[PDB]
Amino acid sequence: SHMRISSSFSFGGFTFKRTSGSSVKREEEVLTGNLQTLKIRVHEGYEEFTMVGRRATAILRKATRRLIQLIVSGRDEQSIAEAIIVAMVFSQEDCMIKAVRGDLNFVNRANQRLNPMHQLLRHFQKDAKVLFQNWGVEHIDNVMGMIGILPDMTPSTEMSMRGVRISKM
Repeated sequence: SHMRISSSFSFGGFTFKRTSGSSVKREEEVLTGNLQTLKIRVHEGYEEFTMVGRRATAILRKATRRLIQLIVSGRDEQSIAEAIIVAMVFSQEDCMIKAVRGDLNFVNRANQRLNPMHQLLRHFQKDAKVLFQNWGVEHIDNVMGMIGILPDMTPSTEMSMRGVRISKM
C-alpha cells in the first residue's frame, strides 16, 4: 500500500507522480539545529518523480534521504525557486533538516498541527536562504539547453547547486 499511496500525490503546490523505481516507508526521528525532534516518514530506496505546478515543472531522481538529480523549468525566478524548495524538502536530505532555524509549530487552516514534512515545507516556503546556502554547489558540464543556478538564484554556465539544473526549454 505504501507504493500505491506514494505513486501519485500533491505536495507544496506540486502534483507528484512516480515514474521509476520503488521505496519502502519508515518512521525516522531527526533533530533540527534548534534541537527539535521531528518524526518524518522516510522513503527508503531509489525513485524518480515528475513534479507539475502552476508556474513550474520538474523532474526529480532521488534515493533514500538523498537528491540525485533535479531539472526544473519555470516562468520566472520566483516560480523556479519555489519548485527547487519543494524538491529539496521532499528529498528529506540531512542538510535540509540542518538548515532549519528556530522551532516549527505550523498549523493548517483548521488550526491543527501539520505533519513533520509540512513543518519543514512551511518553514522553507517563508525563506530558503539558509537552505540554498547550505545545500552545496558543484562544477557542471556545458550541456545545450541546460544552465546552472547558484544559491543567490543567479544563473551560471560553470556551476550550480548540487544536483540542480535549470532547463532553458
